[PDB]
Amino acid sequence: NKCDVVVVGGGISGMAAAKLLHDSGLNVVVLEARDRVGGRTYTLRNQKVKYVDLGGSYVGPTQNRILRLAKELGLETYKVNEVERLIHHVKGKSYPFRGPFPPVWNPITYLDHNNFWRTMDDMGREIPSDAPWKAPLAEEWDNMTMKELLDKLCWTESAKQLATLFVNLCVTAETHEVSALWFLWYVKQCGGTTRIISTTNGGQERKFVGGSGQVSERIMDLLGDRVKLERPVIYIDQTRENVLVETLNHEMYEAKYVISAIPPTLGMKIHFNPPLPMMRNQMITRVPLGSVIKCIVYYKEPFWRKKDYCGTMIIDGEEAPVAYTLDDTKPEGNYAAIMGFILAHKARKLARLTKEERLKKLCELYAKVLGSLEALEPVHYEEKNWCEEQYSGGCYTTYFPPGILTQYGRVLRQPVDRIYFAGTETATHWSGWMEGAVEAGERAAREILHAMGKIPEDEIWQSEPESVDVPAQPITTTFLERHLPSVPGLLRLI
Amino acid sequence: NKCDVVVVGGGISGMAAAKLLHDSGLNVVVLEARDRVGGRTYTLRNQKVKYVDLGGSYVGPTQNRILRLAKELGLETYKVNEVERLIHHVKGKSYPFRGPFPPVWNPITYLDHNNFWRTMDDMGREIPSDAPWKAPLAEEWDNMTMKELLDKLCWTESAKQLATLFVNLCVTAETHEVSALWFLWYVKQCGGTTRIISTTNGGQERKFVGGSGQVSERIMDLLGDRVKLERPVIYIDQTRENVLVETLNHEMYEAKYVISAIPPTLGMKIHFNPPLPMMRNQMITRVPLGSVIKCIVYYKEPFWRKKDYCGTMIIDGEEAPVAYTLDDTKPEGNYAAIMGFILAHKARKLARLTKEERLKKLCELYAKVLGSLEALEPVHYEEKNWCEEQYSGGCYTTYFPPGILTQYGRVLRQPVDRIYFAGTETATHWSGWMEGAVEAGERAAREILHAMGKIPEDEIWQSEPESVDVPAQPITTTFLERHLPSVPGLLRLIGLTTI
Ligand SMILES: *[C]C1=C([C])[C]=C2C(=[C]1)N([C][C]([O])[C]([O])[C]([O])[C]OP([O])(=O)OP([O])(=O)O[C][C]1O[C](N3[C]=NC4=C3N=[C]N=C4[N])[C]([O])[C]1[O])C1=NC(=O)[N]C(=O)C1=N2C#C[C][N][C]1[C][C]C2=C1[C]=[C][C]=[C]2
Ligand SMILES: *[C]C1=C([C])[C]=C2C(=[C]1)N([C][C]([O])[C]([O])[C]([O])[C]OP([O])(=O)OP([O])(=O)O[C][C]1O[C](N3[C]=NC4=C3N=[C]N=C4[N])[C]([O])[C]1[O])C1=NC(=O)[N]C(=O)C1=N2C#C[C][N][C]1[C][C]C2=C1[C]=[C][C]=[C]2
Repeated sequence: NKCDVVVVGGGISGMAAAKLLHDSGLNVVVLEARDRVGGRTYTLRNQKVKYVDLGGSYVGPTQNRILRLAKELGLETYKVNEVERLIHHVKGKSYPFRGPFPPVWNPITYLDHNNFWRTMDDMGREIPSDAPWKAPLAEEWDNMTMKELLDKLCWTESAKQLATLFVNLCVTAETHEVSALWFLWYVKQCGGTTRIISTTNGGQERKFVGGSGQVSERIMDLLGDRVKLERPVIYIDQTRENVLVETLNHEMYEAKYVISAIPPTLGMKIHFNPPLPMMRNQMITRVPLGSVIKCIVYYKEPFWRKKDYCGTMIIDGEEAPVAYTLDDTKPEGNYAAIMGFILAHKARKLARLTKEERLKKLCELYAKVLGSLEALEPVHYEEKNWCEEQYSGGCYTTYFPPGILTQYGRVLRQPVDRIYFAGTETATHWSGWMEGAVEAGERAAREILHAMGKIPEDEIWQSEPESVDVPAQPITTTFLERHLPSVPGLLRLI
Repeated sequence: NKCDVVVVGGGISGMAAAKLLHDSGLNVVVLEARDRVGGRTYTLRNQKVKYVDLGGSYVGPTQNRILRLAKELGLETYKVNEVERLIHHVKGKSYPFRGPFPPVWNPITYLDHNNFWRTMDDMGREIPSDAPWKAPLAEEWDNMTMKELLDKLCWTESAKQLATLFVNLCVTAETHEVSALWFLWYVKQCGGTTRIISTTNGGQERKFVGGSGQVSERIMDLLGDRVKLERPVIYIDQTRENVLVETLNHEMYEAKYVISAIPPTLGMKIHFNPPLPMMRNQMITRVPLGSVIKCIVYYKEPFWRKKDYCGTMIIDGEEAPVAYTLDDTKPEGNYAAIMGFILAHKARKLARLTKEERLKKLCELYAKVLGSLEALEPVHYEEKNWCEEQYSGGCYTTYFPPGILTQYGRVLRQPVDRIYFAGTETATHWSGWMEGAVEAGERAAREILHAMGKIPEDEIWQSEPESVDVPAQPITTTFLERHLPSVPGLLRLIGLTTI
């Protein structure tokens, strides 16, 4: 019933917010729609897999908030396997390599690839993390799709295809679905192209021992009966002295403030009194989430390692259901597995099949790419299609179609009277990730602490000390990477 | 409590559906979120204006369903004033004209304009009204914005600027916001470029005497206590024998079937048990409505008529808050008024101002365009910003961003167990309009009648006889309009003769 703050949503962001407020001495209640916490993180446990992350899983250097929160909760990380060679599968053929980037051998193609990645980061440097709509060319870039940008930038089909895969993999959406400004912001605020795409020294470096779901679970343990499961919020009334929050199961909660810790568009599931301001009213209809199926195929042994393959596959082409895989074997070396993502339109297309049909397609693909008949003998399979989730809307995160970020972006975390906004979408560093969830939840919590006069304004946004366990190596470039001309640059020189 | 069909939403579509089912002998309930019926139609009444449509207003030839329904309810239409000259205001200067389209004199610009409109309709012919995703080049066209298409097609800035205004006016959205496939479908399913843009012989020909809100109001009168106002639906449960529909004000309704007659994205405001299928779950997060403020400035007299201007202004340029106006004077010749739309990004930008500030900007614009100091002397003002409406989401209708229509379009009116889908967005002829609302409401109703075994399958979709009161003249082209080359066409012709 009555409390200081109601947090709507028990994902990592809502839980991080609730924990901070609880630790500060406030009475908090978390209202969670599902029969579980964790939201876009979910760790399944059974005998066949021990545990498996079916949602958010990967963490790495520069994600210091999620690492600090998890450590405090008693969790540990381990390193995703990248000892052996990676594979780039191009036009029906596998090409093993080392380092974060699949090599290019044709000279013109090399220049084009080099320029593409470089230009992505160049453009990102002009985009403020906390205000992408303030980029000098914000409107120009927001009014183009990533498809249009790639069409302009890539003078080779090779570069265009790999860039397309990159977009699909990053934001689980098609290049023609997303704003160029938004996508460039997204990459920049994860620390740039190298940082986001890398396993070693990047966002995919590590996983939590026992699963990422433990973060939300362990905070629920700390908060006790303050977390209310199967309480979907349906109504928020701010017309009176205290805010009134009503749930589907006919309960009423009364609070001084509310944190909305749900995906922006899922604010549509709540009826507001008074109505939301115009800009937020329309914003929450303009911000869909991506489409992905996360699939994990289990094997007797990590057989790929014997062939000097680490399990990472970058797989070109329409026919391939999965464009990207990582080794998902346990740190102990058992429960051997390959994790793959079915991305964007392919998640839509292949959802029509049965679980068994998808397994067969994945195994046959992996057999081809790994050049191993062993891939045809799975021992177990788990998958999760996030497109079906009423209380997520998709995964990994919210994307912005052309024109939306500039027109509506400033609304995202603007308070509405006594409602403050958390959720990974509102983060300024690793938005879209578990790291962003923690940043946004803790910032939203501190906005309320400031509103209550408990902390000064300059304490709302707080820096995070670097993890001692997961140190970040700086991202470097070579002289030639910096100064080699683009394809049109070479042509102008000629 | 218990009934045959619950209709969610008391706009024209829900009301049309409810009426058909009621007339067929079924027990229906309409659950309406607002304290009024009509939804995206709203007729304000006060002593200063008598009545004024602040939402949907215009009807015209080929919109036979809304005309038939309104006539049955005892309503009449009158013709929007188009007696005197129209104005095209370009680069700070007004150019009076007659006909649906502003004349273009420059031979190159003329070829470009002619080719643009022609190509829009050409492409439209490849798009099935009931299945736009089945167009031969559906994916190619859906993966481009209208901005990209205009950039490719228009070899002159003049054509590009007018085409841009056209898109903004049609779908209250920016060219870069919307799919080319979807926009081409939208225009084609309203009968093409000429039909959609025209006053005489087009969608803007007429208004209802007394306002369009009377359609929903008079159906409510017919249904009596079956319409429940201030009942926002929050929950639909289909796990049991009968469907359970719950409202915000703590009421439960039980039905054999449900019609969802709300804008597609507003389905998000309902919690579903079991969850929606994957495609619909995601579809309803991908389909925003446009942004518009409808503004009506009142004057002592329709002074523009004295200068041989009918009141229609097509106003290009970023500085103009309103890009399009029509005379909104009553058929009696009193309550003189100009209606203007503030479109797309400008609805967002100018919402920051006060009502008085917007009135001043509109009057100053009109004074310039009409070359008339009288425009600076308004006697009254009404406006409605539809962007602020929780239970509309915007106006006029739902638009599809690039990639969505091909991936999710087939889901739009696909039943979900015992839920059927009405609403103008699901229409196949004049979707986006009051006409489409009627088509979709009656089709959804008949889907349920068929499900109950009351009518055969071939009676689900029903043709409509042409109105005797509002006959449609066919859309015609000239020989030159059909065969004149595009700009690149002319250049290729020059290339070959030079070679
Ligand atoms: C799904 C997913 C997947 C599959 C994957 C992934 C992901 C995901 N990610 C993301 C994450 O997960 C996120 O971000 C997070 O989690 C978020 O959080 P938040 O913010 O908190 O949110 P959520 O969770 O959603 O929560 C919410 C809540 O709420 C609730 N609700 C709703 N509604 C309502 C409610 N309540 C009450 N009432 C109402 N009304 C719900 O239920 C919930 O609970 C991620 N992340 C990270 O970090 N990591 C990872 O890994 C992930 N993932 C992914 C990744 C990928 N990667 C890849 C590989 C290679 C590459 C890439 C990328 C890029 C480059 C390269
Ligand atoms: C807004 C608007 C404006 C401003 C204008 C216009 C319009 C609009 N339009 C459109 C119409 O209005 C529409 O379409 C209709 O109305 C629709 O109907 P429906 O489908 O039925 O829907 P609604 O109304 O929305 O209804 C719904 C209902 O439901 C309810 N809800 C929600 N949610 C819920 C509920 N309930 C319970 N629960 C829940 N949850 C609500 O409340 C409602 O009631 C139009 N149309 C026509 O026809 N006409 C006209 O006029 C119009 N408008 C416009 C126009 C323009 N024009 C222009 C000029 C020149 C040109 C143009 C265009 C193109 C070319 C040229």
